[PDB]
Amino acid sequence: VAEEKPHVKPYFTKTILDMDVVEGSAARFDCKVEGYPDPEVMWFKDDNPVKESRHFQIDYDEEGNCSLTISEVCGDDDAKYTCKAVNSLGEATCTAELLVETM
Amino acid sequence: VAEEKPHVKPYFTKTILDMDVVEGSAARFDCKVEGYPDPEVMWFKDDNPVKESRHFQIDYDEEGNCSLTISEVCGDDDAKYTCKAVNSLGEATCTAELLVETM
Repeated sequence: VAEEKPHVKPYFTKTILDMDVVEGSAARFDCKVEGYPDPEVMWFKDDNPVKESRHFQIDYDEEGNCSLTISEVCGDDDAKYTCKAVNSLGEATCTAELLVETM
Repeated sequence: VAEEKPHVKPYFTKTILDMDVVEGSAARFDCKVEGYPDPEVMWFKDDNPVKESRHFQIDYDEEGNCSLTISEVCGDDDAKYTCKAVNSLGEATCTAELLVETM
């Protein structure tokens, strides 16, 4: 006797918000994704894919908690960020901006 | 560039609690399951499988919200209920009792 999750396209329960940050400091974008089969997630920086690095920390829970941490924000980090969640049935996206503050 | 959820055995963020109910009335058991690949869920009534019926309503979200609704509780419903969540890596179970109250 066995129940399986329902089929549903991806959706954000929480989306990434616009943030301002001081040069040198660190910034984190937070979202939370729902959907099944569990979506795949990709981050973009200005139309460009984001590859995980020392500057770009990305994590993605079993709970759907998805995140992007920028370690010491530079000028080059000023941009519009995107999270695309996709699965068999669809796509969901959210976008936000990073304004690298200069003192 | 694509991230997939982490591999993790099933686990209950919330478990079913013991409940008392008046004959005739309705009762609901609520749990919430985490894990990936998303677990399969089965309910039992006293060591016995529970097949969805008119008396036994079962629902299971994409969010892992899992539930058992008994429509008009009878004497035959007095028992110890169980939710077993299983996936490639393991099992999780929670148990509760239904005490069918007589006035």
